[PDB]
Amino acid sequence: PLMVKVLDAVRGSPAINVAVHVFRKAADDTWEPFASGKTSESGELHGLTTEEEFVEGIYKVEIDTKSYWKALGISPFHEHAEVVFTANDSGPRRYTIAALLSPYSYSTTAVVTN
Amino acid sequence: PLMVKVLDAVRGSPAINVAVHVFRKAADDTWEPFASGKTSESGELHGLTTEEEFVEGIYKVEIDTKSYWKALGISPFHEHAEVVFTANDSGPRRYTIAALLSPYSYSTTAVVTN
Amino acid sequence: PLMVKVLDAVRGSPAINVAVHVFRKAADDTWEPFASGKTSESGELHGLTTEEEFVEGIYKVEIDTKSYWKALGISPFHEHAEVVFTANDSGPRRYTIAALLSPYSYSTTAVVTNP
Amino acid sequence: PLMVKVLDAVRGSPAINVAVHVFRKAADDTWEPFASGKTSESGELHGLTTEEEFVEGIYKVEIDTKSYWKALGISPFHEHAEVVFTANDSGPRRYTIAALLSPYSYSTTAVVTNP
Ligand SMILES: O=C(Nc1cc(Br)c(O)c(Br)c1)c1cc(Cl)ccc1Cl
Ligand SMILES: O=C(Nc1cc(Br)c(O)c(Br)c1)c1cc(Cl)ccc1Cl
Repeated sequence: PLMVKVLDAVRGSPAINVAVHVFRKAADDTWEPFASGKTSESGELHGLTTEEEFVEGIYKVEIDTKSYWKALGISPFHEHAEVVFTANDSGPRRYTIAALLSPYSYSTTAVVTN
Repeated sequence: PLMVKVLDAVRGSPAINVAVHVFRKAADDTWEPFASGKTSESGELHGLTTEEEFVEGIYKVEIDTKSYWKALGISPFHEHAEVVFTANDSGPRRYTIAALLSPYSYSTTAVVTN
Repeated sequence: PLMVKVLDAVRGSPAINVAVHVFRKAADDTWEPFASGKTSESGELHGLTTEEEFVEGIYKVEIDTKSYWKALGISPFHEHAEVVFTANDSGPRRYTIAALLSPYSYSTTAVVTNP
Repeated sequence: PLMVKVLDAVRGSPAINVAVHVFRKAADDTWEPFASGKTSESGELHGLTTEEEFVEGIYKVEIDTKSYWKALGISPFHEHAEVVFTANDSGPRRYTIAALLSPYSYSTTAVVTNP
C-alpha cells in the first residue's frame, strides 16, 4: 500500500540508490522504525510494507538526499527530506509518495488511489 | 519514446482525462501537430509516437489544464501548461514529461532514460 | 501590475539576468509583443508595464530558461518556460509570476492581488 | 538572517497566518526550540532571530501546513513541512526558506546570500 518514488531535477533522471526510511509515530510520540530500502533504477522503492502492517497512523518518510547529492559530487542544502502524513482508511488504499530533488529545493506530492 | 504523466496536487491523484497535444516545430517556425490523446486512469498517456517518427527537433507538449480544473468545478489561473524542449539523439532514448498541477501553479520535469 | 521573479534551485540563489518576454494575444489570434526585460540581482523584474497599458487580455510570459542555463555553461532540457493566463477580466489586478528553475525542471506559481 | 515565506498554490495568494516553529539540534541530539512565529499578510515571517543568536548548527524549520489548511476548512495530506539544514558553517549567511503549498503537495527552496 506504500510506494516511494524519487526523481532528480538536475540530471533529468530517476534518483537511483537513494536510502529511504519510514517511521511510524508511537504512542509516546517517538518515531519508531517501520520500513526501509533504497530506490531502484527506476527511482522507485516497492515492497516496503503490506496491507496487514500498514495500519492507520502518522508516518514519516525520510529520504537521504544529502548522501545522494554528495555521491554525485554536488553540495546540497538539506540534511534530508522528510514527508510526514496520516494514513486514513476512509481514503483510497494505495499511497505513492513522490519527491523531486534539486540541490537547494525539493517538491513532494501524494498520489492516493484505489 | 515519449510518455506524458499528469498529477493533481489538490486531490492527490492522477489527473485523469486531461487532453494533451504534442507539436513539432517546422522549418518555418510554426508549430505542426504531431500527436495527441487524453491521460488514462493512471494519469499517463502512452503510445503517442514511435521511435521512427520521433526525430530530433523542438517539441511542445500542451496540457489542457484549464478544462481539467473546470470539469472539477475549480477556477484556474492558466490557459494551459506548455512544455517546450529539444529531443537530442546524443542523450537517452526515452522521455517522460511529468506535470504536477494546482489551480494557480504547475511544476514539470523530464525523466530521460535508456 | 506585473512582476516576474525567478529563483535558481541548484545554486540556492536568485536567477539573475534572466530574459523575459511578455506577449498579448491580438485580435487575429497572434502573439503580439507586449513587454520585455531582464531579472535583476534580486531575481525580480519590475517595471514591465503600466496599469493603463495592461488591459484585459490573454498574456504569455516567456522566461528564457535555456539562455539562462547556457550562459552558466549548462546544457538544459527546456527551451523556455511559458506562463499563459487571462488577466484583468474582472478589473485590474496585480500579478506576480514566480518561477523556480533546475536544468531539467521548473515550477511556476502566480500571486494575484486586488489593490 | 532567517526569513520564511509561504505561498498558496490553490488561491494564488500568500499563505497568511501560517505557524512556523524553528528548532536547533542540541548537543544531546534533541531538537531544541529556537524560535517561532506566524506569516503575515504578505506570506512572510520576519524577525525570527538575530545574527548573535543564529549560530552555527543544524536547524529545522517546521511549517504547520495541516493547521493552515484545516483553518481554511480543508482536509490536507501532510502533517507539516519540515526543512532541515546546516546553517552558518562557513560563517554567517542569510537564509530565506520559501514554500508553496497545495492540499496534497508542497515544494520548498532556499535562497542563501552572503552579506
Ligand atoms: O509527478 C511527479 N513525479 C512523478 C510521480 C510519479 Br508517481 C511518476 O510515476 C513519475 Br514518472 C513522476 C512530480 C512532478 C513534479 Cl513537476 C514535481 C514533483 C513530482 Cl513528485
Ligand atoms: O515561493 C516561491 N518563490 C518565491 C516567490 C516569491 Br513572489 C518570493 O518573494 C520569494 Br523569496 C520566493 C516558490 C517556491 C517553490 Cl518551493 C516553488 C516555486 C516558487 Cl515560484
